[PDB]
Amino acid sequence: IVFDRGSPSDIDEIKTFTSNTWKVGYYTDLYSKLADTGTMDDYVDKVIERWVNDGSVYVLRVSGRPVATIHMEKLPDGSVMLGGLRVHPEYRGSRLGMSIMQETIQFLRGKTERLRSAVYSWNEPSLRLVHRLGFHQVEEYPIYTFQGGSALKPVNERYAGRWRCFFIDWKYMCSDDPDIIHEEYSNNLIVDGSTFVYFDIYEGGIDLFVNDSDDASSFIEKYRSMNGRITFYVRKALANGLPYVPASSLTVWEYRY
Amino acid sequence: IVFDRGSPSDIDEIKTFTSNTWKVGYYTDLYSKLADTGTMDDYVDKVIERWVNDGSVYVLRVSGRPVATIHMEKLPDGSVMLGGLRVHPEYRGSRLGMSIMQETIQFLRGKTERLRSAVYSWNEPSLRLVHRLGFHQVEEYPIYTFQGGSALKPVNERYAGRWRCFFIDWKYMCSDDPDIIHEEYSNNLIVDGSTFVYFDIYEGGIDLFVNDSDDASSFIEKYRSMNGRITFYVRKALANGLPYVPASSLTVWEYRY
Repeated sequence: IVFDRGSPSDIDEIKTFTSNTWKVGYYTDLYSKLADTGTMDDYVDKVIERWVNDGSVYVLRVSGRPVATIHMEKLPDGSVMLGGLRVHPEYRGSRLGMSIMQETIQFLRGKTERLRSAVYSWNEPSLRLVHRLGFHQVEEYPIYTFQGGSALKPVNERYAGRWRCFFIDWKYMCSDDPDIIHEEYSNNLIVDGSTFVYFDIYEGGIDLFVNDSDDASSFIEKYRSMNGRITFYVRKALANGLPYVPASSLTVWEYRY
Repeated sequence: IVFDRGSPSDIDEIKTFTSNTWKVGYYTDLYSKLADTGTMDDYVDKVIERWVNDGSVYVLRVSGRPVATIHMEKLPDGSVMLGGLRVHPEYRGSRLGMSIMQETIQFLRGKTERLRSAVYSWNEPSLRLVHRLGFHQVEEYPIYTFQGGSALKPVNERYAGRWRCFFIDWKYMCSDDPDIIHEEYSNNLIVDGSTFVYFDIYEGGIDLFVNDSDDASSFIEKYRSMNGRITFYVRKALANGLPYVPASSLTVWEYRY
C-alpha cells in the first residue's frame, strides 16, 4: 500500500468510492440513512473531481490502483483542512481510513502546525479514529434541515462580532482580521455586525453555515422558506438559543504537531 | 434458556437491563446517542416496574435469573402490542432479542391475530430482526424535539377525522368507532374535528402523539413552547406538510398469524 497524489486517470475509480467506511451488514445500511440527514456527502460529490484535477487529492494505491482518497487544503491561517475521506466499497470495515490518515499526518509534518477535519456527531467510528490519532474537538455545528417551499444575495459589511474562527466553504479557518477571509469569499457571505453567514446554493438546495448572529432564530425563520433542501449548520453557542433541538451536528476536530 | 413470566422478585435485575442490544464497542456508544434523540427509553423506564407488577412482563431466564424482558399488552382491537425489549448489559450483541421474540410469537399464537411493535427508524438491527421475523411496517411517526421555554388540558369532542388507527399511550390501536378508544384515555386526549392528539406529561417534559390534525404546523407552533423537553411524534402523512425535516421516526410494525 502506497500513498500517492491522485491524478485525473484515477477519477473513474475515485467516483465509485464512498464515505461509508463501516463494517458491511446492518451498520452499512445505518450509515447511509444517517448520511442523508446531512449534506457533506453531496458537497464532496460535487467538488471531488475538481479537487483531483487541482492536485489536492491523495490516494492509497494497491498495484497502482487507487483504493482510498483524502483531500487536503492549506488555509489562510496556515492550518490544513482535511476531508473527503473515501474508500472503494470493497474495502469498507478495513483499516484504510486509519492508514490514509497516518500517511497524511506524516506527510504534513513540518508543513503546518495544525490539521482540522469535520466529523458528524453520529459517526462514531470516525470520531474514534480522529480521537485515537490525537485530534481533539474544538467546535460543533448542530444541523437543522428544512423543507423549503417558497433572493439569497451576499452582504458585504463589517463584522463587529467576536468570533475569529469560521466555517467557510467547508473549511474551519481563523483570521485575526476577518476582513481578509471576508474579501475572499465575498459572493458567498452575509456579513453585517454580528451576522456572519457562509452560504452555498446548489442544484436542489442551499446550505448555510451560521458562524455568528445576534438573532439566529430570526435568521433561520426568514430563510428556511427558500426552495429545495435548506440546511443550516449553526454554531453550538448560538444553537443553544433555538427552539428546535437537532438530532445531530457537524463537529470540528484539530490535531497539533 | 427458559421463557417465563416476570415477577416482582425480578425487578432489581430488570432495572439494570437496557434497550441497547447492539454489538459492544463503537456501535454501543452510537446506540446511546441515538436513543437520546427520542423518549421511548424514558417512557419504558418510567412504567416497567408497574408492568412487571401487573404481570405483563415476560423474561428469558438462565438458572432462574432474568436476562431479558419483553412487555405484552392486549389492545381493544384484539391485537397485542409488544415492547420494552431489554437485555442485561452482559448479553448485548447476543441473540437474546431474537429468542425472546420467537418465544413471544409462539406464546401468542392463537391468542391474537396480530402483533404490533414500535421501532426507531435508526435502529437497524431491531428493524432487521422484526423484518426477518415476518413483521411489515404499517405506519411511521417522524419525531420533532423542541426545547420548551415558557396549560395542557384534554379536549373531549367528536372525531370527524378519517384515521381509525392511532398511537395511544405507546400502543398502536384501531377502533371502527374511535369513541371507545376516546372515552378510555379521555384525560390524555385532545380530540376535536380532525385533531386527535394523545399527550403524556412527565417529570421534565411532555410527549405528544399527533394522530390527526387539519393544521399540524399550527398545533406544533402553539405547544412547542411548553416547559421542558417537548417531543412531537407526528403521523407521516401530516409530517409531510411541516417545514422541519426530522432526522428520525418512530415506526410501527405488524405481524399477522
